[PDB]
Amino acid sequence: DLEDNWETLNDNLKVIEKADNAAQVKDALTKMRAAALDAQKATPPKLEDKSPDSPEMKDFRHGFDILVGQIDDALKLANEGKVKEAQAAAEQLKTTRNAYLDAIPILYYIIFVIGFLVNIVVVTLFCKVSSIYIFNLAVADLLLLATLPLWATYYSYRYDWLFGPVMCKVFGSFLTLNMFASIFFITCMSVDRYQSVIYPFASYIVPLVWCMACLSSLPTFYFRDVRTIEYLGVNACIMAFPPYAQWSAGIALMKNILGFIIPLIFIATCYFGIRKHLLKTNSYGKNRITRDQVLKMAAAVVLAFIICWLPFHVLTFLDALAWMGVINSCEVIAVIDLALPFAILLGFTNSCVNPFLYCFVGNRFQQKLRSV
Amino acid sequence: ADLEDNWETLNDNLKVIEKADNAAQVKDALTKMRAAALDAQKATPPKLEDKSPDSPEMKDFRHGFDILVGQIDDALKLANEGKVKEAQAAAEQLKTTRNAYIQKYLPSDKHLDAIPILYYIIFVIGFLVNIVVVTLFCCQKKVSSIYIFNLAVADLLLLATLPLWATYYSYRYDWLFGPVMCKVFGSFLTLNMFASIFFITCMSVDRYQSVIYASYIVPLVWCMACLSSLPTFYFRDVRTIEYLGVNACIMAFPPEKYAQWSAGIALMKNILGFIIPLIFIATCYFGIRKHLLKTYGKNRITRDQVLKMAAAVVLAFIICWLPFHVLTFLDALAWMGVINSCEVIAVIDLALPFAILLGFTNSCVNPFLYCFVGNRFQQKLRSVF
Ligand SMILES: CCCc1nc2ccc(N(Cc3ccco3)C(=O)c3ccccc3)cc2c(=O)n1Cc1ccc(-c2ccccc2-c2nn[nH]n2)cc1
Ligand SMILES: CCCc1nc2ccc(N(Cc3ccco3)C(=O)c3ccccc3)cc2c(=O)n1Cc1ccc(-c2ccccc2-c2nn[nH]n2)cc1
Repeated sequence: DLEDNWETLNDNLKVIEKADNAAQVKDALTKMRAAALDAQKATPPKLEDKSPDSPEMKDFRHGFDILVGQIDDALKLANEGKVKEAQAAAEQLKTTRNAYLDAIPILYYIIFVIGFLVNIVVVTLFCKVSSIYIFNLAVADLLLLATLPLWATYYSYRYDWLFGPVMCKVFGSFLTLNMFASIFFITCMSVDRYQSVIYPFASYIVPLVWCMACLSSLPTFYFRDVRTIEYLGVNACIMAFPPYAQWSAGIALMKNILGFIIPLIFIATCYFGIRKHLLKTNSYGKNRITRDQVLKMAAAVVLAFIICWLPFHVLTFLDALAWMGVINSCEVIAVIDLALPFAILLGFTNSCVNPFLYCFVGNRFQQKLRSV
Repeated sequence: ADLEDNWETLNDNLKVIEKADNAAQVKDALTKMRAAALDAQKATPPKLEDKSPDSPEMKDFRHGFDILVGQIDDALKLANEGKVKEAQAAAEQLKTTRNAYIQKYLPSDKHLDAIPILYYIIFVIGFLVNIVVVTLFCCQKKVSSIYIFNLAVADLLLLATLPLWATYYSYRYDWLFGPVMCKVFGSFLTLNMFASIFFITCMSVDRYQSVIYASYIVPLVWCMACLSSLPTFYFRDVRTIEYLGVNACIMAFPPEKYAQWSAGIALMKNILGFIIPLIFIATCYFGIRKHLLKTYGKNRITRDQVLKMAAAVVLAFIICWLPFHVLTFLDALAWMGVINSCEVIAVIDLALPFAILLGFTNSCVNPFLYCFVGNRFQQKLRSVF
């Protein structure tokens, strides 16, 4: 009965988008208004045991009054003969449809000190072109790990910003600038290792990698601000999008493409580009033992990237579909929310892995390649 | 027996030798080649028509075929002995001879110091002007404003490649960055050049849509730019030019039909990069012009100003991109065999880096056309309506 009224509201929503005349739009909105009023009186199979006078059955009923109110606004535009305006008011209904632990701080700090220690070891031992990318990656990793105490304290006050709205934009962007600079230098490292594997034959690339990181962190500086979430009654540092569902889905999609898809394309093309070349050699003696060892070092950098960043990017794509209206079951939406800070920690863990993948096995890679 | 038709025969049978399983199949293709090579030695190149037959240019041409016939006879000696794998290996050596021909019959000392300086003086300016846009959006905090950001980002990435080309041109076209960078930076250049053009189009459609009166368009514009830069990614590679002793980053088309590919790709550059975009820019301008001329004394001053802003974006596009696209169409006809005057061909080559620079200059103009007159367009449009 509840799935039968929401199917009607979601069916006609698609109709409004594919409609060309205002008579088509008014017809779908009339079928919606009736279904919204008919759904307002029904009890869902999740709250079928619940009482009608409960505070849960005070706000969820109020939610429909908002939905009917938004349908009437769209109806007023359609009756005036305003297709583009009534179709725009229908996009606001999508946003209404979507609206319908001590271990975490300890874990943020334990990986902070470790990551700072292993990366301060890289900067000091370094103190070649490949070695110039190691320094920059170690610097970008060090600055990213340095922001961990801030997010640990932010979570200790259960999502509360007490540092200022300027710090929300400044430290918010600084986080994104170094996260991308770390990802984009991992890519440089994979392209260089591939270039050396094929042919044994950098003051422009390093400033470009920082410029691309500055550009990719501009929506972070444009949207991040201290806001009051009326739902929880708290002051949080969030992406203050204009009146919102479209922007959250669009930005979630940009996080995956620039931060995982495009980088992983490169990491994977370089690994299989190194695997194909070293397989065409056909080694038999101790060279078969040597080629396998080189291949293991090539396999490690691509496998460590997907172990550290795939859990978070999977959660981000699932969240994007929620704002689109694909996934609507609140039970599944709650799981994404709970798992999110553990997925965010794996991203920071990649900075602890990096010294072992490139610097600590740097000399070994070149010596075993010049051998085969 | 027209040299080009003789090369088609030599290249056709080369493919036959590779797909052949018996020595009788190989000897048959080599016999057809030997005849075609002898028949091409008596022919005059479709550009050396003016030059005498005893000239040193005509001497190396007839000599290049004596090498080619000599290599065919070596392969024939193997095929007659019943040596398929050996005759097929000798056929791979003909490929090296055919490539030494196409480099010559299809200089770097045309160098000017002015070109690298001009590439840098517009790089810093463009970068500065585009950063100003990015920073002013930051200071400020619309759908149109979301296309300004993307266009500025595309422009910034395109300008960032100018030091690579001002350096490549300075080493008389000797690529010292690596063959991987030739594919990577070659495609990156094309990806952002199209993304800049395709977002100019979005901006003109939006300004027209508002004059009469999105989270899907921006990713599609980048996807269309990715697709349009696939022939650059597939063909850009470092190739050795033995004549100059210089490794150059060039479009490595199959030498089997190299002239056909250069003409076909030159035409794709004009349709996707100028014709289709210009159709939209021009339809939107005259679409806006038709709306303001319909629907005064005091109210004519304001409408004229709005039309001047509409006229600027279409006129700046043809000033920046028409010189290069004209040169590209003239070059396509050279590959076809239409224009054969080396005097006229030399002019295209000399003018081309300057017509290339105008394309990059469009990125310096863009901040003045959309961001710096952004507020003015909306305030004067909400006035007339
Ligand atoms: C190495 C992990 C990096 C990382 N560290 C984080 C640390 C803390 C927070 N959280 C949640 C949290 C958990 C514990 C305490 O708080 C925050 O409250 C928060 C506050 C201010 C700024 C930023 C985040 C999330 C992340 C988080 O998602 N990430 C990943 C990440 C980052 C930015 C972008 C990004 C990229 C392009 C365009 C826009 C954006 C963006 N996303 N949010 N704003 N801007 C994409 C992925
Ligand atoms: C904003 C101007 C953009 C621009 N910058 C360029 C910068 C440098 C070079 N030149 C010549 C030069 C001059 C000075 C120093 O070197 C190069 O040597 C060169 C080297 C590697 C990659 C590319 C170009 C040319 C151009 C150049 O023609 N263009 C215009 C352009 C670009 C690509 C395409 C294009 C579109 C669809 C399919 C295929 C292609 C294509 N063309 N060449 N490869 N791929 C069409 C027009």
